[PDB]
Amino acid sequence: MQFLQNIPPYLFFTGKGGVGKTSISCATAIRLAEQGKRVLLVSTDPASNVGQVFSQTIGNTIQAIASVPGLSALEIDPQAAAQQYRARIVDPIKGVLPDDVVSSINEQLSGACTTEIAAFDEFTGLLTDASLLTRFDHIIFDTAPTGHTIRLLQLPGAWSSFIDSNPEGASCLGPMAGLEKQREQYAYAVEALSDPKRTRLVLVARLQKSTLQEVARTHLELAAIGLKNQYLVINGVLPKTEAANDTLAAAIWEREQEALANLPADLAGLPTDTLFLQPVNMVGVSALSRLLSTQPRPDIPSLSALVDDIARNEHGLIMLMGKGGVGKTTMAAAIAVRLADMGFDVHLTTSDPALNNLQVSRIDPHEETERYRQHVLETKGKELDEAGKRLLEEDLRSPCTEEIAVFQAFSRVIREAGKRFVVMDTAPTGHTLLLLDATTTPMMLLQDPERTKVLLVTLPETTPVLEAANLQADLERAGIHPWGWIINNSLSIADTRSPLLRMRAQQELPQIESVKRQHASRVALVPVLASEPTGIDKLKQLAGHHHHHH
Ligand SMILES: Nc1ncnc2c1ncn2[C@@H]1O[C@H](COP(=O)(O)OP(=O)(O)OP(=O)(O)O)[C@@H](O)[C@H]1O
Ligand SMILES: Nc1ncnc2c1ncn2[C@@H]1O[C@H](COP(=O)(O)OP(=O)(O)O)[C@@H](O)[C@H]1O
Ligand SMILES: [Cl-]
Ligand SMILES: [Cl-]
Ligand SMILES: [Cl-]
Ligand SMILES: [Mg+2]
Ligand SMILES: [Mg+2]
Repeated sequence: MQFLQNIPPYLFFTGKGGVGKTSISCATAIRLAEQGKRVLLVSTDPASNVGQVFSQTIGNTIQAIASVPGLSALEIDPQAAAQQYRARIVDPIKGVLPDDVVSSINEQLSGACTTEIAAFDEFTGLLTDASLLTRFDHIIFDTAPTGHTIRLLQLPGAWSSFIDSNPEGASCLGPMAGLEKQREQYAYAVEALSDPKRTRLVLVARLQKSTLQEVARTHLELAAIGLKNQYLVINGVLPKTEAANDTLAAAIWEREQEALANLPADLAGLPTDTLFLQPVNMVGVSALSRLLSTQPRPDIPSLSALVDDIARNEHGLIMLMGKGGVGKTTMAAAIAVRLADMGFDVHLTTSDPALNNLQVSRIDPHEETERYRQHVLETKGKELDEAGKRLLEEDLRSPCTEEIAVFQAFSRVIREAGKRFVVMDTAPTGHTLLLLDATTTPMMLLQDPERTKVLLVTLPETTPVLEAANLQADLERAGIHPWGWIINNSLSIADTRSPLLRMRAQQELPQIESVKRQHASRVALVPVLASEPTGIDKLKQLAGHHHHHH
Protein backbone atom coordinates (compact mmCIF):
# COMPACT_ATOMS: atom_id res chain seq x y z
CA MET A 1 0.00 0.00 0.00
CA GLN A 2 1.36 3.38 -1.05
CA PHE A 3 -0.19 5.09 1.96
CA LEU A 4 1.89 2.79 4.16
CA GLN A 5 5.21 3.69 2.50
CA ASN A 6 7.45 6.28 4.15
CA ILE A 7 4.90 7.68 6.56
CA PRO A 8 6.19 10.93 8.10
CA PRO A 9 5.95 11.49 11.87
CA TYR A 10 2.37 12.75 11.62
CA LEU A 11 -0.40 10.78 9.92
CA PHE A 12 -4.05 11.86 9.80
CA PHE A 13 -7.05 9.99 8.44
CA THR A 14 -10.08 11.97 7.28
CA GLY A 15 -13.45 10.97 5.86
CA LYS A 16 -17.18 10.76 6.62
CA GLY A 17 -18.53 8.92 9.65
CA GLY A 18 -18.25 5.18 9.22
CA VAL A 19 -15.87 5.07 6.23
CA GLY A 20 -13.29 3.26 8.35
CA LYS A 21 -10.92 5.96 9.57
CA THR A 22 -10.33 4.31 12.94
CA SER A 23 -10.07 0.75 11.60
CA ILE A 24 -7.42 1.75 9.10
CA SER A 25 -5.73 3.80 11.81
CA CYS A 26 -5.43 0.78 14.08
CA ALA A 27 -4.36 -1.55 11.26
CA THR A 28 -1.70 0.95 10.20
CA ALA A 29 -0.63 1.40 13.81
CA ILE A 30 -0.07 -2.35 14.02
CA ARG A 31 1.71 -2.69 10.68
CA LEU A 32 4.18 0.00 11.76
CA ALA A 33 4.67 -1.50 15.21
CA GLU A 34 5.54 -4.88 13.72
CA GLN A 35 8.14 -3.19 11.52
CA GLY A 36 9.92 -2.14 14.69
CA LYS A 37 8.53 1.40 14.84
CA ARG A 38 7.35 3.23 17.95
CA VAL A 39 3.76 4.30 17.30
CA LEU A 40 1.29 6.49 19.19
CA LEU A 41 -2.34 5.98 18.12
CA VAL A 42 -4.46 8.98 19.06
CA SER A 43 -8.15 8.13 19.43
CA THR A 44 -10.28 11.22 18.80
CA ASP A 45 -13.84 9.88 18.49
CA PRO A 46 -16.68 11.07 20.79
CA ALA A 47 -17.23 7.59 22.25
CA SER A 48 -13.86 5.99 21.50
CA ASN A 49 -13.84 2.25 20.88
CA VAL A 50 -10.13 1.83 20.16
CA GLY A 51 -9.65 0.50 23.67
CA GLN A 52 -12.24 -2.12 22.88
CA VAL A 53 -10.73 -3.31 19.60
CA PHE A 54 -7.43 -3.79 21.47
CA SER A 55 -9.09 -5.49 24.45
CA GLN A 56 -7.93 -2.93 27.01
CA THR A 57 -8.83 0.47 28.41
CA ILE A 58 -7.22 3.69 27.24
CA GLY A 59 -7.55 7.25 28.50
CA ASN A 60 -6.31 10.85 28.49
CA THR A 61 -2.94 9.38 29.48
CA ILE A 62 -0.46 7.68 27.17
CA GLN A 63 -0.62 3.94 27.83
CA ALA A 64 1.02 1.05 25.97
CA ILE A 65 -1.13 -1.44 24.10
CA ALA A 66 0.01 -4.63 25.83
CA SER A 67 -1.44 -6.76 23.01
CA VAL A 68 1.05 -5.38 20.46
CA PRO A 69 4.57 -4.19 21.47
CA GLY A 70 5.85 -0.92 20.08
CA LEU A 71 2.38 0.60 20.11
CA SER A 72 0.83 2.95 22.64
CA ALA A 73 -2.44 4.87 22.57
CA LEU A 74 -4.06 7.99 23.96
CA GLU A 75 -7.66 9.15 23.98
CA ILE A 76 -8.65 12.75 23.33
CA ASP A 77 -12.35 12.77 24.15
CA PRO A 78 -13.88 15.64 22.10
CA GLN A 79 -17.05 15.97 24.16
CA ALA A 80 -15.04 16.34 27.34
CA ALA A 81 -12.62 18.78 25.70
CA ALA A 82 -15.61 20.80 24.47
CA GLN A 83 -17.05 20.76 28.01
CA GLN A 84 -13.81 21.98 29.58
CA TYR A 85 -13.36 24.49 26.76
CA ARG A 86 -16.81 25.97 27.28
CA ALA A 87 -16.43 25.91 31.06
CA ARG A 88 -13.08 27.69 30.75
CA ILE A 89 -14.87 30.65 29.14
CA VAL A 90 -18.07 30.72 31.20
CA ASP A 91 -16.86 29.90 34.73
CA PRO A 92 -15.02 33.25 35.00
CA ILE A 93 -18.17 35.32 34.32
CA LYS A 94 -20.38 32.97 36.33
CA GLY A 95 -21.78 35.05 39.17
CA VAL A 96 -20.77 38.35 37.61
CA LEU A 97 -23.41 38.35 34.87
CA PRO A 98 -27.11 37.39 34.94
CA ASP A 99 -28.04 33.73 34.61
CA ASP A 100 -30.01 34.13 31.38
CA VAL A 101 -26.91 35.80 29.93
CA VAL A 102 -24.44 33.16 31.09
CA SER A 103 -27.05 30.70 29.85
CA SER A 104 -27.15 32.23 26.35
CA ILE A 105 -23.37 32.41 26.03
CA ASN A 106 -23.06 28.82 27.16
CA GLU A 107 -25.38 27.79 24.31
CA GLN A 108 -23.20 29.71 21.88
CA LEU A 109 -20.41 27.36 22.90
CA SER A 110 -22.40 24.13 22.48
CA GLY A 111 -22.21 23.59 18.71
CA ALA A 112 -20.15 21.46 16.34
CA CYS A 113 -17.93 24.47 15.74
CA THR A 114 -16.87 24.80 19.39
CA THR A 115 -16.02 21.09 19.25
CA GLU A 116 -13.83 21.44 16.17
CA ILE A 117 -12.02 24.43 17.70
CA ALA A 118 -11.49 22.59 20.99
CA ALA A 119 -10.32 19.52 19.07
CA PHE A 120 -7.91 21.73 17.17
CA ASP A 121 -6.56 22.98 20.51
CA GLU A 122 -5.69 19.36 21.34
CA PHE A 123 -4.16 18.60 17.94
CA THR A 124 -2.02 21.73 18.31
CA GLY A 125 -0.77 20.44 21.64
CA LEU A 126 0.48 17.15 20.23
CA LEU A 127 1.80 18.71 17.02
CA THR A 128 3.90 21.29 18.81
CA ASP A 129 5.54 18.90 21.27
CA ALA A 130 8.90 17.85 19.78
CA SER A 131 9.68 15.55 22.73
CA LEU A 132 6.97 13.23 21.45
CA LEU A 133 9.01 12.55 18.32
CA THR A 134 11.77 11.66 20.77
CA ARG A 135 9.59 8.78 22.00
CA PHE A 136 7.76 7.76 18.80
CA ASP A 137 8.44 7.52 15.07
CA HIS A 138 4.80 8.04 14.18
CA ILE A 139 1.73 9.69 15.70
CA ILE A 140 -1.53 8.60 14.06
CA PHE A 141 -4.87 10.47 14.28
CA ASP A 142 -8.15 8.82 13.32
CA THR A 143 -9.79 12.12 12.34
CA ALA A 144 -8.44 15.34 10.80
CA PRO A 145 -9.30 19.01 11.22
CA THR A 146 -11.40 20.74 8.52
CA GLY A 147 -10.17 23.38 6.13
CA HIS A 148 -12.69 25.70 7.77
CA THR A 149 -11.08 25.39 11.22
CA ILE A 150 -7.59 25.84 9.82
CA ARG A 151 -8.64 28.97 7.90
CA LEU A 152 -10.23 30.49 11.02
CA LEU A 153 -7.06 30.12 13.07
CA GLN A 154 -4.83 31.38 10.30
CA LEU A 155 -6.84 34.58 9.79
CA PRO A 156 -5.13 37.72 11.14
CA GLY A 157 -8.55 39.07 12.07
CA ALA A 158 -9.07 36.14 14.44
CA TRP A 159 -6.30 37.65 16.55
CA SER A 160 -6.72 41.43 16.27
CA SER A 161 -10.50 41.72 15.91
CA PHE A 162 -13.64 41.17 17.94
CA ILE A 163 -17.21 40.68 16.70
CA ASP A 164 -20.29 41.96 18.61
CA SER A 165 -22.72 39.56 20.24
CA ASN A 166 -25.54 39.68 17.70
CA PRO A 167 -28.02 36.89 16.85
CA GLU A 168 -27.01 36.30 13.23
CA GLY A 169 -23.76 35.41 11.47
CA ALA A 170 -20.92 35.39 14.01
CA SER A 171 -23.19 32.98 15.88
CA CYS A 172 -20.33 30.46 15.87
CA LEU A 173 -17.33 32.75 16.47
CA GLY A 174 -17.68 32.53 20.26
CA PRO A 175 -15.19 29.62 20.62
CA MET A 176 -12.25 31.72 19.32
CA ALA A 177 -12.09 33.72 22.56
CA GLY A 178 -11.44 30.36 24.23
CA LEU A 179 -7.99 29.72 22.75
CA GLU A 180 -5.36 29.95 25.46
CA LYS A 181 -2.19 28.99 23.60
CA GLN A 182 -0.20 31.80 22.03
CA ARG A 183 -0.91 32.69 18.41
CA GLU A 184 2.52 31.33 17.39
CA GLN A 185 1.73 27.76 18.44
CA TYR A 186 -1.41 27.54 16.33
CA ALA A 187 0.53 28.85 13.34
CA TYR A 188 3.30 26.39 14.09
CA ALA A 189 0.75 23.55 14.19
CA VAL A 190 -0.68 24.61 10.82
CA GLU A 191 2.90 24.80 9.63
CA ALA A 192 3.36 21.20 10.71
CA LEU A 193 0.18 20.17 8.91
CA SER A 194 1.31 21.90 5.70
CA ASP A 195 4.74 20.30 5.76
CA PRO A 196 4.78 17.12 3.67
CA LYS A 197 8.00 16.14 5.50
CA ARG A 198 6.02 16.01 8.74
CA THR A 199 2.38 15.30 7.92
CA ARG A 200 0.58 12.93 5.58
CA LEU A 201 -3.17 13.21 5.06
CA VAL A 202 -5.14 10.10 4.01
CA LEU A 203 -8.58 10.65 2.51
CA VAL A 204 -10.77 7.62 3.26
CA ALA A 205 -13.63 6.91 0.89
CA ARG A 206 -15.93 4.25 -0.47
CA LEU A 207 -16.67 3.46 -4.08
CA GLN A 208 -19.82 5.58 -4.31
CA LYS A 209 -20.43 8.59 -6.57
CA SER A 210 -21.92 10.59 -3.70
CA THR A 211 -19.03 9.91 -1.29
CA LEU A 212 -16.29 10.52 -3.86
CA GLN A 213 -17.92 13.90 -4.51
CA GLU A 214 -17.42 14.94 -0.89
CA VAL A 215 -13.91 13.51 -0.62
CA ALA A 216 -12.87 15.38 -3.76
CA ARG A 217 -14.24 18.51 -2.07
CA THR A 218 -12.22 17.95 1.11
CA HIS A 219 -9.09 17.32 -0.93
CA LEU A 220 -9.34 20.65 -2.73
CA GLU A 221 -9.99 22.61 0.44
CA LEU A 222 -7.12 21.07 2.41
CA ALA A 223 -4.74 21.48 -0.55
CA ALA A 224 -5.45 25.18 -1.08
CA ILE A 225 -4.76 25.49 2.63
CA GLY A 226 -1.35 23.90 2.19
CA LEU A 227 -1.81 20.22 2.94
CA LYS A 228 -0.55 18.76 -0.30
CA ASN A 229 0.74 15.44 1.00
CA GLN A 230 -2.53 13.60 0.42
CA TYR A 231 -3.31 9.92 -0.23
CA LEU A 232 -6.56 8.28 -1.25
CA VAL A 233 -7.70 5.07 0.38
CA ILE A 234 -10.89 3.50 -0.95
CA ASN A 235 -12.21 1.17 1.76
CA GLY A 236 -14.76 -1.65 1.77
CA VAL A 237 -14.51 -2.39 -1.96
CA LEU A 238 -16.45 -5.48 -3.12
CA PRO A 239 -14.27 -8.25 -4.63
CA LYS A 240 -15.32 -9.38 -8.12
CA THR A 241 -15.06 -12.96 -6.86
CA GLU A 242 -18.44 -12.36 -5.19
CA ALA A 243 -20.40 -10.93 -8.10
CA ALA A 244 -20.38 -14.52 -9.35
CA ASN A 245 -23.63 -16.20 -8.28
CA ASP A 246 -25.81 -13.45 -6.75
CA THR A 247 -27.42 -10.67 -8.81
CA LEU A 248 -27.26 -7.90 -6.20
CA ALA A 249 -23.53 -8.39 -5.57
CA ALA A 250 -23.10 -8.21 -9.33
CA ALA A 251 -25.05 -4.94 -9.52
CA ILE A 252 -22.94 -3.52 -6.71
CA TRP A 253 -19.59 -4.62 -8.14
CA GLU A 254 -20.78 -2.93 -11.33
CA ARG A 255 -21.77 0.32 -9.63
CA GLU A 256 -18.40 0.47 -7.89
CA GLN A 257 -16.42 -0.39 -11.03
CA GLU A 258 -17.96 2.48 -12.96
CA ALA A 259 -17.16 5.01 -10.23
CA LEU A 260 -13.73 3.51 -9.53
CA ALA A 261 -13.02 4.13 -13.20
CA ASN A 262 -14.89 7.44 -13.35
CA LEU A 263 -13.26 8.91 -10.25
CA PRO A 264 -13.66 12.66 -9.90
CA ALA A 265 -10.96 14.53 -11.83
CA ASP A 266 -9.31 16.12 -8.77
CA LEU A 267 -8.74 12.75 -7.11
CA ALA A 268 -7.27 11.23 -10.27
CA GLY A 269 -3.70 12.43 -9.80
CA LEU A 270 -3.72 11.12 -6.25
CA PRO A 271 -1.85 8.00 -5.11
CA THR A 272 -4.66 5.51 -4.48
CA ASP A 273 -5.05 2.20 -2.62
CA THR A 274 -8.17 0.08 -2.22
CA LEU A 275 -9.14 -2.08 0.73
CA PHE A 276 -11.61 -4.96 0.58
CA LEU A 277 -14.93 -5.36 2.31
CA GLN A 278 -14.24 -7.64 5.28
CA PRO A 279 -16.65 -10.42 6.41
CA VAL A 280 -16.74 -9.45 10.08
CA ASN A 281 -16.25 -6.07 11.72
CA MET A 282 -12.60 -6.16 12.80
CA VAL A 283 -12.27 -6.64 16.55
CA GLY A 284 -8.75 -7.95 17.02
CA VAL A 285 -5.15 -7.65 15.85
CA SER A 286 -5.76 -10.58 13.52
CA ALA A 287 -8.93 -9.18 11.93
CA LEU A 288 -7.47 -5.68 11.62
CA SER A 289 -4.26 -6.84 9.95
CA ARG A 290 -6.33 -8.82 7.44
CA LEU A 291 -7.77 -5.48 6.27
CA LEU A 292 -4.47 -4.40 4.69
CA SER A 293 -4.23 -7.40 2.32
CA THR A 294 -3.90 -7.04 -1.44
CA GLN A 295 -6.10 -10.09 -2.07
CA PRO A 296 -9.57 -11.14 -0.80
CA ARG A 297 -34.15 -11.40 9.06
CA PRO A 298 -34.92 -8.63 11.61
CA ASP A 299 -38.42 -7.92 12.85
CA ILE A 300 -38.60 -4.33 11.64
CA PRO A 301 -41.44 -2.86 9.51
CA SER A 302 -40.95 -1.42 6.02
CA LEU A 303 -40.87 2.31 5.22
CA SER A 304 -44.44 1.71 4.07
CA ALA A 305 -45.57 1.08 7.64
CA LEU A 306 -43.95 4.35 8.82
CA VAL A 307 -45.72 6.24 6.08
CA ASP A 308 -49.11 4.67 6.82
CA ASP A 309 -48.77 6.09 10.31
CA ILE A 310 -47.58 9.46 9.02
CA ALA A 311 -50.70 9.36 6.83
CA ARG A 312 -53.23 9.01 9.71
CA ASN A 313 -53.50 12.74 10.51
CA GLU A 314 -53.60 13.46 6.77
CA HIS A 315 -51.32 16.50 7.01
CA GLY A 316 -48.14 17.61 8.71
CA LEU A 317 -44.58 18.87 8.43
CA ILE A 318 -42.32 15.90 7.71
CA MET A 319 -38.65 16.66 8.22
CA LEU A 320 -35.91 14.21 7.44
CA MET A 321 -32.69 14.65 9.39
CA GLY A 322 -29.31 12.98 9.62
CA LYS A 323 -25.64 13.24 8.70
CA GLY A 324 -24.50 13.92 5.16
CA GLY A 325 -25.06 11.14 2.65
CA VAL A 326 -27.27 8.85 4.74
CA GLY A 327 -30.11 9.14 2.22
CA LYS A 328 -32.17 12.04 3.53
CA THR A 329 -33.16 13.26 0.07
CA THR A 330 -34.11 9.78 -1.16
CA MET A 331 -36.30 9.00 1.85
CA ALA A 332 -37.88 12.44 1.56
CA ALA A 333 -38.67 11.65 -2.08
CA ALA A 334 -39.84 8.13 -1.35
CA ILE A 335 -42.12 9.34 1.44
CA ALA A 336 -43.57 12.17 -0.64
CA VAL A 337 -44.31 9.78 -3.50
CA ARG A 338 -46.12 7.16 -1.41
CA LEU A 339 -48.12 9.86 0.44
CA ALA A 340 -49.19 11.28 -2.90
CA ASP A 341 -50.20 7.86 -4.22
CA MET A 342 -52.36 7.52 -1.11
CA GLY A 343 -54.21 10.55 -2.44
CA PHE A 344 -52.89 13.46 -0.34
CA ASP A 345 -51.67 16.95 -1.36
CA VAL A 346 -47.91 16.76 -0.87
CA HIS A 347 -45.31 19.47 -1.21
CA LEU A 348 -41.78 18.07 -1.29
CA THR A 349 -38.88 20.50 -0.86
CA THR A 350 -35.29 19.66 -1.68
CA SER A 351 -31.86 21.25 -1.78
CA ASP A 352 -30.53 18.98 -4.53
CA PRO A 353 -31.34 18.44 -8.24
CA ALA A 354 -33.46 15.40 -9.19
CA LEU A 355 -48.45 12.59 -10.31
CA ASN A 356 -50.01 16.07 -10.39
CA ASN A 357 -50.93 15.35 -6.77
CA LEU A 358 -47.31 16.07 -5.80
CA GLN A 359 -45.45 19.34 -6.27
CA VAL A 360 -41.69 19.82 -5.90
CA SER A 361 -39.95 23.00 -4.75
CA ARG A 362 -36.24 23.00 -5.52
CA ILE A 363 -33.99 25.44 -3.73
CA ASP A 364 -30.39 26.23 -4.56
CA PRO A 365 -28.47 26.24 -1.26
CA HIS A 366 -25.62 28.22 -2.81
CA GLU A 367 -27.80 31.24 -3.56
CA GLU A 368 -29.72 31.03 -0.31
CA THR A 369 -26.43 30.91 1.57
CA GLU A 370 -25.19 33.96 -0.35
CA ARG A 371 -28.39 35.93 0.23
CA TYR A 372 -27.84 35.09 3.89
CA ARG A 373 -24.11 35.88 4.01
CA GLN A 374 -24.81 39.13 2.16
CA HIS A 375 -27.49 40.02 4.73
CA VAL A 376 -25.33 39.22 7.77
CA LEU A 377 -22.58 41.42 6.28
CA GLU A 378 -24.63 44.61 5.94
CA THR A 379 -25.72 43.99 9.53
CA LYS A 380 -22.52 43.05 11.40
CA GLY A 381 -19.58 43.89 9.16
CA LYS A 382 -20.83 47.48 9.19
CA GLU A 383 -18.20 48.65 11.68
CA LEU A 384 -15.62 45.89 11.24
CA ASP A 385 -12.23 46.56 9.69
CA GLU A 386 -11.23 44.52 6.59
CA ALA A 387 -9.43 41.84 8.62
CA GLY A 388 -12.53 41.41 10.75
CA LYS A 389 -14.81 41.22 7.73
CA ARG A 390 -12.74 38.29 6.44
CA LEU A 391 -13.12 36.64 9.85
CA LEU A 392 -16.89 37.15 9.62
CA GLU A 393 -16.89 35.76 6.08
CA GLU A 394 -15.07 32.62 7.21
CA ASP A 395 -17.52 32.16 10.08
CA LEU A 396 -20.30 32.45 7.48
CA ARG A 397 -18.40 29.64 5.74
CA SER A 398 -19.42 27.22 8.53
CA PRO A 399 -21.58 24.16 7.71
CA CYS A 400 -24.36 25.63 9.80
CA THR A 401 -24.52 28.78 7.68
CA GLU A 402 -25.97 26.88 4.70
CA GLU A 403 -28.02 24.75 7.08
CA ILE A 404 -29.55 28.01 8.40
CA ALA A 405 -30.02 29.63 5.00
CA VAL A 406 -31.75 26.56 3.53
CA PHE A 407 -34.09 26.24 6.53
CA GLN A 408 -35.05 29.90 6.14
CA ALA A 409 -35.86 29.23 2.50
CA PHE A 410 -37.98 26.16 3.37
CA SER A 411 -39.76 28.17 6.06
CA ARG A 412 -41.30 30.14 3.20
CA VAL A 413 -43.67 27.22 2.57
CA ILE A 414 -43.89 25.64 6.03
CA ARG A 415 -47.22 27.48 6.35
CA GLU A 416 -48.82 24.86 4.08
CA ALA A 417 -48.15 21.99 6.51
CA GLY A 418 -51.54 22.84 8.00
CA LYS A 419 -53.67 21.96 4.98
CA ARG A 420 -51.43 19.20 3.63
CA PHE A 421 -48.08 17.43 3.74
CA VAL A 422 -44.74 19.20 3.49
CA VAL A 423 -41.71 16.94 3.30
CA MET A 424 -38.22 18.41 3.79
CA ASP A 425 -34.96 16.54 3.21
CA THR A 426 -32.70 18.52 5.52
CA ALA A 427 -32.85 20.55 8.74
CA PRO A 428 -30.68 22.56 11.18
CA THR A 429 -29.28 21.01 14.36
CA GLY A 430 -30.81 21.36 17.82
CA HIS A 431 -28.07 23.83 18.71
CA THR A 432 -28.80 25.91 15.63
CA LEU A 433 -32.58 25.94 16.14
CA LEU A 434 -31.99 27.09 19.75
CA LEU A 435 -29.66 29.78 18.44
CA LEU A 436 -32.16 31.00 15.82
CA ASP A 437 -34.90 30.94 18.43
CA ALA A 438 -32.99 33.50 20.50
CA THR A 439 -32.91 35.81 17.46
CA THR A 440 -38.28 34.17 12.24
CA THR A 441 -38.10 30.58 13.52
CA PRO A 442 -41.35 28.54 13.82
CA MET A 443 -39.91 26.82 16.92
CA MET A 444 -43.32 26.07 18.43
CA LEU A 445 -44.43 24.34 15.24
CA LEU A 446 -41.33 22.11 15.15
CA GLN A 447 -41.86 21.21 18.80
CA ASP A 448 -45.52 20.30 18.36
CA PRO A 449 -45.81 16.48 17.94
CA GLU A 450 -49.11 16.75 16.06
CA ARG A 451 -47.91 19.33 13.55
CA THR A 452 -44.35 18.16 13.00
CA LYS A 453 -42.81 14.72 12.57
CA VAL A 454 -39.02 14.68 12.54
CA LEU A 455 -37.45 11.52 11.13
CA LEU A 456 -33.84 10.50 11.70
CA VAL A 457 -32.18 8.65 8.81
CA THR A 458 -29.11 6.50 9.52
CA LEU A 459 -27.26 3.39 8.40
CA PRO A 460 -27.20 -0.06 10.09
CA GLU A 461 -23.66 0.73 11.17
CA THR A 462 -21.92 1.64 14.43
CA THR A 463 -20.63 5.17 13.82
CA PRO A 464 -23.68 6.37 11.82
CA VAL A 465 -26.03 5.16 14.57
CA LEU A 466 -23.91 6.94 17.17
CA GLU A 467 -23.87 10.20 15.23
CA ALA A 468 -27.61 9.79 14.68
CA ALA A 469 -28.17 9.29 18.40
CA ASN A 470 -26.23 12.46 19.21
CA LEU A 471 -28.18 14.47 16.65
CA GLN A 472 -31.34 13.32 18.40
CA ALA A 473 -30.08 14.32 21.84
CA ASP A 474 -29.25 17.77 20.50
CA LEU A 475 -32.70 18.11 18.92
CA GLU A 476 -34.24 17.05 22.21
CA ARG A 477 -32.41 19.87 23.99
CA ALA A 478 -34.38 22.14 21.64
CA GLY A 479 -37.65 20.52 22.68
CA ILE A 480 -37.87 18.44 19.50
CA HIS A 481 -38.29 14.66 19.87
CA PRO A 482 -37.78 12.77 16.61
CA TRP A 483 -40.93 10.81 15.74
CA GLY A 484 -39.14 7.90 14.08
CA TRP A 485 -35.94 6.49 12.62
CA ILE A 486 -35.27 5.22 9.11
CA ILE A 487 -32.39 2.75 8.80
CA ASN A 488 -31.35 3.02 5.12
CA ASN A 489 -29.08 0.77 3.02
CA SER A 490 -29.83 -2.49 4.82
CA LEU A 491 -28.50 -5.79 3.47
CA SER A 492 -30.64 -7.73 5.94
CA ILE A 493 -33.91 -6.89 4.18
CA ALA A 494 -32.22 -7.43 0.80
CA ASP A 495 -32.27 -10.37 -1.63
CA THR A 496 -28.77 -11.86 -1.86
CA ARG A 497 -27.17 -15.28 -2.26
CA SER A 498 -23.73 -13.65 -2.11
CA PRO A 499 -21.96 -15.25 0.88
CA LEU A 500 -20.12 -12.01 1.72
CA LEU A 501 -23.23 -9.81 1.57
CA ARG A 502 -24.94 -12.28 3.91
CA MET A 503 -22.05 -12.11 6.35
CA ARG A 504 -22.28 -8.33 6.14
CA ALA A 505 -26.06 -8.33 6.59
CA GLN A 506 -25.43 -10.24 9.81
CA GLN A 507 -23.05 -7.53 11.04
CA GLU A 508 -25.94 -5.06 11.04
CA LEU A 509 -28.10 -6.99 13.50
CA PRO A 510 -26.63 -5.46 16.68
CA GLN A 511 -26.90 -1.97 15.17
CA ILE A 512 -30.51 -2.49 14.11
CA GLU A 513 -31.33 -3.86 17.56
CA SER A 514 -29.72 -0.78 19.08
CA VAL A 515 -32.07 1.54 17.19
CA LYS A 516 -35.22 -0.40 18.11
CA ARG A 517 -34.26 -1.17 21.71
CA GLN A 518 -32.62 2.09 22.66
CA HIS A 519 -32.84 4.94 20.16
CA ALA A 520 -36.23 5.09 18.40
CA SER A 521 -39.95 4.99 19.15
CA ARG A 522 -40.63 3.96 15.53
CA VAL A 523 -38.35 2.33 12.97
CA ALA A 524 -38.28 1.58 9.26
CA LEU A 525 -35.85 -0.69 7.42
CA VAL A 526 -34.98 0.17 3.83
CA PRO A 527 -33.04 -2.23 1.57
CA VAL A 528 -29.76 -1.62 -0.23
CA LEU A 529 -31.14 -1.16 -3.73
CA ALA A 530 -29.76 -3.18 -6.63
CA SER A 531 -30.11 0.03 -8.60
CA GLU A 532 -29.95 3.82 -8.26
CA PRO A 533 -33.17 5.12 -6.60
CA THR A 534 -33.37 7.83 -9.25
CA GLY A 535 -36.66 6.95 -10.90
CA ILE A 536 -39.98 6.97 -9.07
CA ASP A 537 -39.92 3.30 -10.07
CA LYS A 538 -37.06 2.19 -7.84
CA LEU A 539 -38.15 4.92 -5.42
CA LYS A 540 -41.43 3.07 -4.89
CA GLN A 541 -39.50 -0.16 -4.55
CA LEU A 542 -37.74 1.21 -1.46
CA ALA A 543 -41.04 1.46 0.43
CA GLY A 544 -42.12 -2.16 0.30
CA HIS A 545 -45.71 -2.71 1.38
CA HIS A 546 -48.00 -2.33 4.37
CA HIS A 547 -51.01 -4.60 4.84
CA HIS A 548 -54.21 -2.73 5.69
CA HIS A 549 -55.65 -3.39 9.17
CA HIS A 550 -58.03 -1.85 11.68
N1 LIG B 1 -31.63 2.62 -0.21
C1 LIG B 1 -30.70 3.08 -1.05
N2 LIG B 1 -30.24 2.15 -1.95
C2 LIG B 1 -29.30 2.45 -2.87
N3 LIG B 1 -28.80 3.70 -2.92
C3 LIG B 1 -29.24 4.64 -2.04
C4 LIG B 1 -30.21 4.43 -1.05
N4 LIG B 1 -30.45 5.59 -0.33
C5 LIG B 1 -29.64 6.45 -0.90
N5 LIG B 1 -28.87 5.97 -1.95
C6 LIG B 1 -27.90 6.68 -2.79
O1 LIG B 1 -26.90 7.25 -1.96
C7 LIG B 1 -26.64 8.62 -2.36
C8 LIG B 1 -26.84 9.50 -1.15
O2 LIG B 1 -28.20 9.64 -0.75
P1 LIG B 1 -29.01 11.01 -0.70
O3 LIG B 1 -28.58 12.03 -1.73
O4 LIG B 1 -30.48 10.76 -0.63
O5 LIG B 1 -28.43 11.45 0.73
P2 LIG B 1 -28.63 12.75 1.63
O6 LIG B 1 -28.45 12.44 3.08
O7 LIG B 1 -29.79 13.54 1.10
O8 LIG B 1 -27.33 13.55 1.11
P3 LIG B 1 -26.70 15.00 1.40
O9 LIG B 1 -26.40 14.93 2.88
O10 LIG B 1 -25.51 14.95 0.48
O11 LIG B 1 -27.78 15.93 0.98
C9 LIG B 1 -27.53 8.90 -3.58
O12 LIG B 1 -26.71 9.07 -4.74
C10 LIG B 1 -28.56 7.79 -3.62
O13 LIG B 1 -29.26 7.33 -4.77
N1 LIG C 1 -13.15 -2.64 4.58
C1 LIG C 1 -13.97 -2.94 5.63
N2 LIG C 1 -14.67 -4.10 5.53
C2 LIG C 1 -15.55 -4.49 6.47
N3 LIG C 1 -15.74 -3.73 7.56
C3 LIG C 1 -15.03 -2.58 7.65
C4 LIG C 1 -14.14 -2.06 6.78
N4 LIG C 1 -13.68 -0.84 7.25
C5 LIG C 1 -14.33 -0.70 8.33
N5 LIG C 1 -15.19 -1.66 8.64
C6 LIG C 1 -16.09 -1.99 9.83
O1 LIG C 1 -16.89 -0.80 9.80
C7 LIG C 1 -17.26 0.17 10.84
C8 LIG C 1 -16.76 1.40 10.11
O2 LIG C 1 -16.02 1.94 11.21
P1 LIG C 1 -14.64 2.63 11.60
O3 LIG C 1 -13.21 2.39 11.35
O4 LIG C 1 -14.92 2.70 13.05
O5 LIG C 1 -14.65 4.20 11.32
P2 LIG C 1 -14.82 5.73 11.20
O6 LIG C 1 -13.70 6.33 12.04
O7 LIG C 1 -14.57 5.89 9.69
O8 LIG C 1 -16.20 6.04 11.67
C9 LIG C 1 -16.76 -0.79 11.92
O9 LIG C 1 -17.89 -1.60 12.33
C10 LIG C 1 -15.61 -1.67 11.27
O10 LIG C 1 -15.08 -2.67 12.18
CL1 LIG D 1 -22.18 25.11 15.45
CL1 LIG E 1 -20.69 26.42 18.32
CL1 LIG F 1 -54.17 0.90 7.26
MG1 LIG G 1 -13.80 6.40 14.05
MG1 LIG H 1 -29.83 15.55 0.54
